[PDB]
Amino acid sequence: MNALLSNPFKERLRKGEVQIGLWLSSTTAYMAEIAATSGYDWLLIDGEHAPNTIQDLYHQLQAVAPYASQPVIRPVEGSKPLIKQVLDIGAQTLLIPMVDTAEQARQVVSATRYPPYGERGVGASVARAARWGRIENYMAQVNDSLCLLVQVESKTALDNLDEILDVEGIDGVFIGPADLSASLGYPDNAGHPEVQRIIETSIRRIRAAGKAAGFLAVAPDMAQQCLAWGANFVAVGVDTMLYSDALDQRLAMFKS
Amino acid sequence: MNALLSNPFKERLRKGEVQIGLWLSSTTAYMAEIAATSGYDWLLIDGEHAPNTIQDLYHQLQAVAPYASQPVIRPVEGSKPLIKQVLDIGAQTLLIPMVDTAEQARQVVSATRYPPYGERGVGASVARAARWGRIENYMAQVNDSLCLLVQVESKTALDNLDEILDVEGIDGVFIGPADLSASLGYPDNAGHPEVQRIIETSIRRIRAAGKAAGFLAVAPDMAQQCLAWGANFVAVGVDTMLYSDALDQRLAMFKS
Amino acid sequence: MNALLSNPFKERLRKGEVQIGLWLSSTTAYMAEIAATSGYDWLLIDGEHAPNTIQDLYHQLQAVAPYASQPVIRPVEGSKPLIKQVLDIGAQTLLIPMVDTAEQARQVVSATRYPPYGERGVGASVARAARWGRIENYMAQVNDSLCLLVQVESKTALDNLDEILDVEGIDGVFIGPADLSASLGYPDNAGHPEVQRIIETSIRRIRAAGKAAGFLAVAPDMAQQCLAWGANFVAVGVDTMLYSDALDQRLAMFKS
Amino acid sequence: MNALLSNPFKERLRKGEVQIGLWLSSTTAYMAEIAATSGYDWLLIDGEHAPNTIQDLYHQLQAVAPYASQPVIRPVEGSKPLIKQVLDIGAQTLLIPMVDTAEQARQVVSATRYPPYGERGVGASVARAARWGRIENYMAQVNDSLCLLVQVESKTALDNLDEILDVEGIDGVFIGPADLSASLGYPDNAGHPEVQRIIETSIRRIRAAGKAAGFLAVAPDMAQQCLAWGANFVAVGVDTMLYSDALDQRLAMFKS
Amino acid sequence: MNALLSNPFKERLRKGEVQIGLWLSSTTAYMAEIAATSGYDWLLIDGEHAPNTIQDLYHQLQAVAPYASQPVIRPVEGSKPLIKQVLDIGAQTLLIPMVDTAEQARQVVSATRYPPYGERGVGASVARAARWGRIENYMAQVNDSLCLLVQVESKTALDNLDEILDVEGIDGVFIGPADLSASLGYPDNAGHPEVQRIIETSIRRIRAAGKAAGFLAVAPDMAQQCLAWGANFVAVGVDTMLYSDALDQRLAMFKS
Amino acid sequence: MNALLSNPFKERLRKGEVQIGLWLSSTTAYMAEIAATSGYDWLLIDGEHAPNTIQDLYHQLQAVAPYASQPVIRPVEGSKPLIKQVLDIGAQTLLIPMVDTAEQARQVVSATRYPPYGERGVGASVARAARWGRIENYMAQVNDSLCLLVQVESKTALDNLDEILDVEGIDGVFIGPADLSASLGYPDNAGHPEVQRIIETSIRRIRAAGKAAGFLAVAPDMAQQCLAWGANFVAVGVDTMLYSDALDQRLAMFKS
Repeated sequence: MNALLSNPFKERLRKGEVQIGLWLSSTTAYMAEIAATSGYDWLLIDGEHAPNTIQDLYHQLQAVAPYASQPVIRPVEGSKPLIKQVLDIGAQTLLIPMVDTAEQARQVVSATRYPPYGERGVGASVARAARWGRIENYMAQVNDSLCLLVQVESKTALDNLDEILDVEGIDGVFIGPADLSASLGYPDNAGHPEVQRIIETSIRRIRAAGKAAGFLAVAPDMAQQCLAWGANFVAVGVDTMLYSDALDQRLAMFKS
Repeated sequence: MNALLSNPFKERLRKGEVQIGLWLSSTTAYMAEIAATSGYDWLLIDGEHAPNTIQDLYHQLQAVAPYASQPVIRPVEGSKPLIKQVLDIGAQTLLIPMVDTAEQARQVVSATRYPPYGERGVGASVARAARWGRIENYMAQVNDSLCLLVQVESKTALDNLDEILDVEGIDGVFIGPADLSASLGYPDNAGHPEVQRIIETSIRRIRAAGKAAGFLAVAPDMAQQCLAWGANFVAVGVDTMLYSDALDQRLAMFKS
Repeated sequence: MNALLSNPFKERLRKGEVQIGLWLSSTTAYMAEIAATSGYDWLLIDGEHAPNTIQDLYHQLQAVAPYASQPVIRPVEGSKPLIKQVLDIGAQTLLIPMVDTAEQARQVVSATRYPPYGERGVGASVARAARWGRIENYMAQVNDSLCLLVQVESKTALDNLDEILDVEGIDGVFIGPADLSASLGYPDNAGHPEVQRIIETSIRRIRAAGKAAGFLAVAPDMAQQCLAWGANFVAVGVDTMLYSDALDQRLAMFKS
Repeated sequence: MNALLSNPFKERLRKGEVQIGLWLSSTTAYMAEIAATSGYDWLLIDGEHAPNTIQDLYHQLQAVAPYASQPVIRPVEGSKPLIKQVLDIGAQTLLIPMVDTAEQARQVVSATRYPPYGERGVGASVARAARWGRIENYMAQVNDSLCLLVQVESKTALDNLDEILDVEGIDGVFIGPADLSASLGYPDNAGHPEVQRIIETSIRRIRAAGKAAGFLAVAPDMAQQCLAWGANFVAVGVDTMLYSDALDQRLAMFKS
Repeated sequence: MNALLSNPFKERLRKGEVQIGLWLSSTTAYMAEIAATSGYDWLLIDGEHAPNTIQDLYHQLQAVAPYASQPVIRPVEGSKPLIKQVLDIGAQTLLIPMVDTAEQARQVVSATRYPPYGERGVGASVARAARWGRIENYMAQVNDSLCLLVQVESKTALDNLDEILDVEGIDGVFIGPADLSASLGYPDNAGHPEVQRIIETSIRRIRAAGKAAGFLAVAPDMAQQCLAWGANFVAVGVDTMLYSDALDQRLAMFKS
Repeated sequence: MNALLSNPFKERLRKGEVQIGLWLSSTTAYMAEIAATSGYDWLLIDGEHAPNTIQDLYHQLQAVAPYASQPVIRPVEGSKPLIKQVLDIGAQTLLIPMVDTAEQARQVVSATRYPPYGERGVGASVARAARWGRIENYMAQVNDSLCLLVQVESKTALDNLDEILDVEGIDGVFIGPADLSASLGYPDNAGHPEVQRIIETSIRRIRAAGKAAGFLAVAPDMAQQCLAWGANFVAVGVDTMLYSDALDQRLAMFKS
């Protein structure tokens, strides 16, 4: 098998290409494989808001692996041990929630790097990350292949946006509009004009730093708007929402 | 808890009511619960063409239990031991595949009834079927609350349709049009005009014999047609098909 | 399905009613369902001292859902991310261990409330908590249907009992007598007369502050005593203890 | 580790010792281990009337293995392939349901024996049965260590009792009173005097052949009676029944 | 994704190429993925002599999918329903045990082919076999990509070898030497020459009939000999045996 | 069953005996049981660098229980709640990663000891640790049977080694050479002599302080050297590495 690491999502991101994504919220490897057959550019395996254990995350990575869609993992928290677990199973692209300060962003980067650069403990050689040693010189290869995306979800995070963007090792900053809306005092109302203005300016600021700007837009009109504003890793739906809507729409043909 | 068995699907069937259903093809309890929130009249848990073990079937029954949509279980085949397993976990409505002769139909009914009338093995009192003894006088109550549906899939089954319809203990006869079309020498994609009258005639004969007539129509136009013919337990979609199509439709808004 | 949240356990607690409970310590959905057929008022799904993952907790909630007994979830600890996980799967009543100070109690309440009032991460609409969007206006409904119970386990917690009882958003305070006895320097087997007044006084103080008082009393004599003192969410057994004792009792009839 | 097979249940049976047993009906390895700590002589892992897959059976064998209680496995049916599966995982004592004729009993024995004596296919060398080769000369050792118990549950089976008892390789015959009662036309009424007379005579006949006589008696009075009549592998309860009764009895102290 | 089905194992088989394989006997997807990184030409997922459920088979297919090594599935037996299950999950190459007659071989082929020519149940369109509909015209493409291998492992089967080789749809014939030796009267009391002659002549006959010849040789010398004789799908070890031997050899460096 | 807790690993450790171990990195109970048949003195179930949930750890303990090899559990990190979980399931010997200071070491010890002397949460009586109450006086017996091993693996930790060795409750100190080499400034650009000197002096210091010294050496020559230096809990391979190497070596006999 190939002895080299590669991260296509990261390569595309670095070129500024637009990558269209889908949230995977069922925890199941069965649905992850089905979703992978659609050919989204990326699939966010949501370990934060769906009840995934580390084994469920593993199984969803195995399920999607032969397909073109690239997986991104979100752990329940960006702590050292939880980042350890997902890196060791070979997740190459992480979305880390609740990054509010540059110091927190530096600590997240440190958790992903072996000495001398970070504090990551060895073990990926006997794990999926190095394919049990088939990836040769993993320590030498690993940093360039890891893609780190952080969520800015608070008033505090936005205050520190430029400092966070200056943190070496951060590749992209993601805004989830419903989290930010709640933090700003507009819970469940991300369409509010005040929230929309903050989103628009923030995207331009992120791109100006030479970093990628990410978003989750469950409404297609909002997705198109964020793309126009310069977002380039954009999730355009949540799979369980698309499922329920599709089930409802089919049923409605026979009850109405 | 309630000490009585009930079977709302069976009660509605007996009244000749139309019941609209959805195939559950993922094996997962997670998706079964989500599907149950839609309010289909019935959900077909497909143990024949999806890789369900008996524990997956058990978990899907647990997931859907508090919701209004009624579960129907299809085992991998209608053998005595496989019917035993699904009856003991408390599946009260069965869809039995590949019933080709009246003798097979009689054997299926026998597999659902306790001795001395049938051949069902005794043991419900220590299983979910009798809720571990909370259902009082289970053996006296059970036949009235069990609903048995059989599939006609082949030329042979069509030849024997009248004789099958004369078998006591069968509540409904289901036609999967793709099954019958293949038997008649026509593949899956694009339904086939040549076999439509055979299908319509068969549906009308089932109803004329006083049994419920079932169908799976993944195309809404065909579902409306089979309903007009008199089919009254009609599955109008497969959840994994609705899922994939919805994912494709959402992605197409962002691609070319 | 019903678009409203409800929390019968919380409603009964608010009315001062006595609710009799059972600890579920096996991790298994199979046994949780069997236990639910007994008609305890509540079932404590023990995520702290039994080896439950978040998926085991999910499956136990699915198993008990159609029955009358109400589930209470205890996470491994009351951290922000672990509380997030159990809230998103739709656990509406939490028992939080090791609450030693009023500051800790405030942080626990904050972990259960959305910004800007709290720190709960947003995402219920794509999770079981809001039934994948079927619960309309979840964020408006949620606080009234969430019930928060905290454990006093230590000397420090006792010292801080009055201050904890003044924390808004706590509905009840639970005492595990074995926890407190150990903190006070007394082991598990045979309860200890020396600490009984401390326990009784504490129970009475909780009720006098207008909060519900909880207890686990595995000995029926002690359960009756704590009820007389005013405890009103009282667990009267641990299911694995009742199981082992019943197995032993049956075997003893045949041995010597 | 030890290179020799041993079957303590079989050794005790051959000496005519009375072995007291418990049915395990939850499918769970968690409860199987708890049950094993009681010290029943045997534990019947019920693959027939509880929804066990072959992996659940495996896990329950692993759970009980360090304890003194000896496991007995009942498969869903005594077919060649299902007997293959449970022998390969190292089940040394089988309870085979629905054995109605001597020919069926011979076929069951054949399914358990390698050539020249039976038709069992090789593979146990790379399976748990031979502990992955740590049991040396497995083929030479295996027959003496395998204990086969067959259920007589029909009028037909009782008719053929002496012929079944003459089948080489059958070590014991088990009567389940509720199955036999139903077959005789006394469903749910095994206490009926006619059923009791047949049970008593059958036990004596089994013992007269130098074979062990087995029974499941959920009522202690009936268990003591069958022991008096000469039954020597006697299951005295079902674990889920003892669980539910224990839960009910504890609750009743607080509702009455 | 690609709308054509391909079976690289079958393509190589048709080109007469030698394919070196490994048996996978642990049931685990974790180990299957590790094994796939070694670069065997094929991996036999043993559903007959290891305790695999259909879900374990599904997970092992998902695990190995992105790697070059091609999976071959052996079901518990070659029955209609069990073949149905494994074909629907997308196992394109099957090894069927215990094929003793040409009539049995024709029935196995029939179980793999759609009506009207066979008896395979319709439904792979909403399953992994057709990748949930991404494989267009699945019924038209399928026979060309399905590879059917049968085990001739008894004295009866060898007697019927020419008849079996002439069955349309049989792509290869496998000889498992331990079973054959046992059936020929040499269970493992070594009388080898008769068995070696039979293996050699059988392999040469299979090849002379233009079909692939298969073998499992855990001793490298025997594997080399069968290769020299013309076998072209040869499994050269069992993974759990290689694992135990490697663990033993490492420990021996430190012990006695 | 026996009412006394015993920890053979700790007994041998206290008697200064050399114990040869193997890392278990697959998460699977299937492979754990196979490994246990080899007769290593200890098996390290790696919950830190393999994706084990607490249930996977539980199942691996159940799998290895009847064998002589003693399990050692490494949790994801040595936090209070994570140590609580693994102690309650009956892991009597822990390996704790990333212990860098004496204060950290005292906190780890505290997490393992009951109030009033430590902070371990009460509840092991209804858990596997006390075998559901079969172990009498568990709180009195427990400290003598718990074995605590800590990893000193950073430049900080080695600086604090004498302080850590003096912490009451620490039974052994483990050195993982790859992590230490990285932290000392030699990630795997070979500068070895400094590292070899540090390993040797550290092992000798640990032993001179009357504590056990541990190491993981995947190269047999290095294992032999650490043994010669006085290490007395030495792991001599990682099972998934031995597996991959054995698979590669077998394939190489047939390929290039």
